[PDB]
Amino acid sequence: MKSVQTAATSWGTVPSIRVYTANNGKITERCWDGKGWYTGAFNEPGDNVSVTSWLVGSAIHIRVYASTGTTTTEWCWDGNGWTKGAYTATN
Ligand SMILES: OC[C@@]1(O)OC[C@@H](O)[C@@H](O)[C@@H]1O
Ligand SMILES: OC[C@@]1(O)OC[C@@H](O)[C@@H](O)[C@@H]1O
Repeated sequence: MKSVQTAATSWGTVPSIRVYTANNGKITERCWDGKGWYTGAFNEPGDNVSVTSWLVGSAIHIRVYASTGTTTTEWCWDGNGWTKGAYTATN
């Protein structure tokens, strides 16, 4: 709880960058697409965050893993807004 905790992903050649910050129990998103940093649409509960992303042709897919206690919730971006993913784990 001494400092915020971040996770970062990027794609393409511009590039696009997404940086997720866990702070005081919530995870927010800052975005770069070549022109300046702006606040993204992702905001969900969590004390810890990790991220991965992959391209399928021209489509970006992002997975954000948000954890509180022993429960990790996966959030998915597949072109049409964030949706909850199927990830589970018994921690
Ligand atoms: O505005 C850019 C945006 O749509 O890019 C994809 C995701 O990173 C979203 O949370 C974000 O708002
Ligand atoms: O399209 C969503 C989904 O199927 O993508 C692959 C994995 O991230 C799954 O947990 C997730 O539900």
